Amino acid sequence: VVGGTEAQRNSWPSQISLQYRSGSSWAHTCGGTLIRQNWVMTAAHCVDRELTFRVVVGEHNLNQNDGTEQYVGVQKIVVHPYWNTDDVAAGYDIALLRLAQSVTLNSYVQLGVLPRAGTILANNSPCYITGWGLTRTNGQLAQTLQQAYLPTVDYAICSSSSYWGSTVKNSMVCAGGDGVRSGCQGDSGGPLHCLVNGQYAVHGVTSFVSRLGCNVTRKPTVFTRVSAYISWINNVIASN
Ligand SMILES: *C(=O)[C@@H](C(C)C)[C@H]1[C@H](NS(C)(=O)=O)CCN1C(=O)/C=C/CN1CCCCC1
Repeated sequence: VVGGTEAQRNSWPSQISLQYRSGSSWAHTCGGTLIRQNWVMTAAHCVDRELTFRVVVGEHNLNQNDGTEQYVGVQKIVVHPYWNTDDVAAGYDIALLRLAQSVTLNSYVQLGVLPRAGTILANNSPCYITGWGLTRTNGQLAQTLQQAYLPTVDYAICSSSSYWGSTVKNSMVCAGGDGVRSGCQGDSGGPLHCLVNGQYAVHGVTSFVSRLGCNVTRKPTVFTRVSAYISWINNVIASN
């Protein structure tokens, strides 16, 4: 997250760190949202690789013991069937991960609430992106979880020529684009938390940014629109 602030450790308990095995260690690669004690929602682009993954819940600092973490392996991965790795702009950037064990819930570990199917936010709706992604374009990952306020940019504005044009589809949510704040590499797969009727819900799964950089004016961060996938998510959890 570029231009973020450190999140309080109990503000976003559904946020998880998705990591892969690298040598004798684990490397953070993406964010994700805990949706069931044994299921995590992330981006397809985070797991369409030949790696061994684990999820860390109750994670605040990737490099220090927080004393609240639960480390769990990923048992099964279900990527959206229309996903195409070399065509993120087509959409379908979503995947569900079934965990090897069910995690224990507490103030640092909670299920993320998803919007009702079809829900679209009004332009400039208040949301926060969270994650450990780069803190600057071509920079380095954050050690502590960061958050940045990114109000939404509706489909009509987002798909206009000075914004993203037709690269953005109606199955996506755009947010930010102020040139200072944004998601960045390593934030992909994580949540876009939006406040609606007093409660935060995860309306987006971080998917992509501009080729020019993370925080680019009029190139808001783009997310898979969760509300376009409620039936898909329900179908997967039920058949697995
Ligand atoms: C996730 O971290 C994203 C954004 C949110 C930073 C990032 C990831 N790239 S990487 C180097 O961490 O593997 C996954 C894809 N991604 C992108 O920004 C992809 C952008 C690609 N463009 C191609 C042109 C059409 C729009 C998307």
